[PDB]
Order: sequence, then structure tokens, then C-alpha cells
Amino acid sequence: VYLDRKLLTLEDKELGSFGTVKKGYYQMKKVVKTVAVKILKPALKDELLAEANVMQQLDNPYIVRMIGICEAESWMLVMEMAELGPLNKYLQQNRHVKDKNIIELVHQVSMGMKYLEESNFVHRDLAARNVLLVTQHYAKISDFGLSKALRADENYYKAKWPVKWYAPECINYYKFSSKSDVWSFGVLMWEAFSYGQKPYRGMKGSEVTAMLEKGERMGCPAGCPREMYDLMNLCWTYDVENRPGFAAVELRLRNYYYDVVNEGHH
Ligand SMILES: C[C@H]1CCCN1c1cccc(Nc2cc(-c3ccccc3)nn3ccnc23)n1
Repeated sequence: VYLDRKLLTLEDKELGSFGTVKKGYYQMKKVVKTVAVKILKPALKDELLAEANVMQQLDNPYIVRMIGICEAESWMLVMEMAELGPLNKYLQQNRHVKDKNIIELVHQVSMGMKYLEESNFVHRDLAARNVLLVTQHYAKISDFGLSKALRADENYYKAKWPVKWYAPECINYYKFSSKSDVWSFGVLMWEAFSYGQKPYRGMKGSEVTAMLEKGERMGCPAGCPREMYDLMNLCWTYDVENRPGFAAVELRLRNYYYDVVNEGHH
């Protein structure tokens, strides 16, 4: 888990700006591995350790792999690089990405979330900005800074918040479950099919709450298939008990994805 600083080489330029994100390379047994490095500016240190503790436990093709942590100039979290970056920024700059391709990527996120649910972790920050692209056809989930391992005896974690991605039970009762992540996943779907547009544009958190409480939901994105909008709305089931889990969500996406693939060949 504790990486050797002399095996780590950071690039001069910054990828983004907790602190900074930098591209680097970590010298392995034989090969060199391209990495993304989260570099911190007591609370921030503990947050990074807890984050690393979560990632260390996760083993799945659709989740970003942590290489390890390094303590030098600053505290550093070293991850397998996902070269194409955040999904929302990518779709913003690539507006001709095909509908089938969007379905493929969100289905991959649901597979990752299915695993996370089975592992009894709640993500708590599941948004398009936190999906990273390895390729145009390969997405992984990242940013486990708010993530929690659920207690053996409870199906929820009791708590700035990303309010526009949060389910009503999160807002009203501070309770976060895998079902709460399903709600965020609906918002993520909406973002993806809207090519990385922000959800609830021009609205305050309080107005979002008021809107949802009135039974209103965001409209169907341009060119988004009815079946995928139907799934979004199902993810936005107000009552947690009646909201689907990720096993059901992933199945719906898997089946629909296979249908569209058959349409393409035909
Ligand atoms: C840095 C972001 C934002 C602007 C563009 N930019 C780009 C661009 C290309 C690739 C990446 N990759 C990665 C970024 C972050 C990360 C970590 C912390 C915060 C944000 C992102 N984590 N990570 C783990 C694996 N791969 C990445 N980011």
C-alpha cells in the first residue's frame, strides 16, 4: 500500500486542480505503469487514508484501481490512469458519440455499482464527473472520498453535499444506501444521455427538493430512447423500499443493450 517515492515520477504540468491531480509513472517489476496522482494541499489526510482504505478493498473491471499511497512533499493517492478522463467533459467535447455507445458506458457503470452493492459499500458521490474513461468504450467508477463500508447489521449509512444527485431519504433523513446510489445513477444516466449537461440547470438545491416533492422529474434528453428514460424514472422512485436495486438496474440495461446491438447488425 505504501509506495516508494523514487519509483514515482510526476509530470511538471497539472491535469487538474483538496489540491492537485497530476499524471505520473510508477516503476513496476518490469514494466512502467501510467498513473493519475491525487496530491493534497489533519482532516484532509484522514479523508485520503479512508478513501485509500475503500479502494484497496475493491476488485472489479469497472472500478478504478488504486496502486497505493505515498507520503512525500504531500500525501499522494496513486491510481491506474484512465486516459480519456471524466465522462461528462468527454461527452461535452464529443457530441457525436452514438446512442448505443452511451448505453454501453452506463451499463458498465451499473455493472460496477452492482459489484459495489454486493460488496456492501455505498458510493455517495455517483455522478458523471466521477466516471472515468479508459477508452471510448470502457468506463470505470472513481472518487471514493464519500464512500462508506456498511455495518454488518444495517443497510444504510447515517450521516458540502452534491444535492442534485441525492435521493429524498438522503436529504430528509441523512440515510445513504445502495438504493440511494441507484437514485444518483438515474441522474448520471440523464447526464450521459444529455452529453454531460448539468442536471436541474439553473436551480438551487432547495428548488430541486421542491420540484421532486411535487412529483416532477427532469425531462427526456434529446435522442434518448424511451426505454432508457423509463429506467431513469424508475431510478427516481421516491420511496426507497419501492426503488430497484443495482441487480435489477444492471439487468434492464444489459438486456436493452443486447437488443440495440442486434438492431445495429440488422
Ligand atoms: C483531472 C481531470 C479533470 C480535468 C481533466 N482530468 C483528466 C484528464 C485525463 C485523465 C484524467 N484521469 C484521472 C483523473 C482523476 C481525478 C482525481 C481527482 C480529481 C479529479 C480527477 N483520477 N483518475 C484516476 C484514474 N484516472 C484519473 N483526468
